[PDB]
Amino acid sequence: RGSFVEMVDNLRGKSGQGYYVEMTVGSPPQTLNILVDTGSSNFAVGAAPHPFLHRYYQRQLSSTYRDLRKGVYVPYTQGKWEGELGTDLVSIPHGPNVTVRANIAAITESDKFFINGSNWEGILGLAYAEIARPDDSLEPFFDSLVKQTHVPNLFSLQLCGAGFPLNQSEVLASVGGSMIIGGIDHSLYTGSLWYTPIRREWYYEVIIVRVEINGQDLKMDCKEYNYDKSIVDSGTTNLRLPKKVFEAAVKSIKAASSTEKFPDGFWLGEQLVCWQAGTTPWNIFPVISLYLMGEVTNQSFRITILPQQYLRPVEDVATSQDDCYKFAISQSSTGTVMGAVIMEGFYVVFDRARKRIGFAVSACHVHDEFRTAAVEGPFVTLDMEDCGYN
Ligand SMILES: NC1=N[C@]23CC[C@H](NC(=O)c4cccc(Cl)c4)C[C@]2(COC3)CS1
Repeated sequence: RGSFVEMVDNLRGKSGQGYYVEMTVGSPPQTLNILVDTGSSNFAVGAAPHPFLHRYYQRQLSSTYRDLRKGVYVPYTQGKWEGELGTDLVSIPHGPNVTVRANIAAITESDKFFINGSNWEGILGLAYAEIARPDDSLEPFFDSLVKQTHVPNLFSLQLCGAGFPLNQSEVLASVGGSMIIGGIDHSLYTGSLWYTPIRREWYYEVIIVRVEINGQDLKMDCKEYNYDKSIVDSGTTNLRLPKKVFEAAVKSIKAASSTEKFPDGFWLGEQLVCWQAGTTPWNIFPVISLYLMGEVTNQSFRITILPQQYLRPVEDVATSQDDCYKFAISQSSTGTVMGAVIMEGFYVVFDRARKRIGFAVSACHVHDEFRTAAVEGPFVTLDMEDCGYN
């Protein structure tokens, strides 16, 4: 049974632009669409006009606005946002029937943060205080929610990729998945949930202990897979891999798919590839299995993803009925990132109460008649703590 009907189907969006949930801030409530981001820890919202914002938080119109008189500045490689800290009353309409007082970073300045046509106006950083800006004293939203209400200390995400391009109108009309706040809805997955420990509460950090490409062991020292960390991050599009792991994986994926040659720009994640309508040769691309540390000593399990996850549907550069995709695995210098395209294969349970992440096959994962995504175990795996980087 699915016991959280109120929250089922409360997300919209897609891997390329982000998945978002409706929220309200202030009194009277101001509605905003908010990116669900398990890879950061600030609740931050557009609070001033911007060419790509249809709306923003107007603090002067909220009677419950409190000014913390403190700035916050978040630079990343792509750009930056700067804002002003305060608190206000916050609700999630398609969420628990509660209102909480939470920290809000009112974004007043930004560079390449807001995206034309994303339909979101802010970000909900769902990770832990250690990585909150400006410092760990700024309580994240979910911590406030748990402290102030009886909502259990757990949330779960089903991100639903369509398997094909969605135009502006279609993405607004389409269900993009579910964020279940405070529980696990059994309608959103098939088979069993398998849990991996949260290694440390900052990012949602996990430990990968083995990688296979079509059953073939990538055969790297498992420390390489988690160098310098491995995280689950709904606010990143791609599966990102440490440089050396990326190089090994791409070599192996190229070898498995070698009946067709793709240009270097494709493997660099820059250039799309297209096939005649309906003829995408899924079967020539390999499955990718990531083995994760289990909860039991010396036990692991695996999650298996299809090319229908790691090839991201995109519309053609020019007018055609071709089916086109970008390669959604890319290189990282900050560790492995299990981004939205991986998360689309699975129902992911962020069990903060029990310091563990659950994976099950998603009821909305894209597949074909011959292969499905999988979550399978157990496997006997020795010395898994050695796979963690220090
Ligand atoms: N986890 C992350 N959080 C941040 C906030 C979210 C931001 N992501 C996006 O704009 C975005 C765009 C398209 C698709 C998707 Cl899925 C996400 C990237 C960063 C920037 O700052 C924190 C870094 S990485």
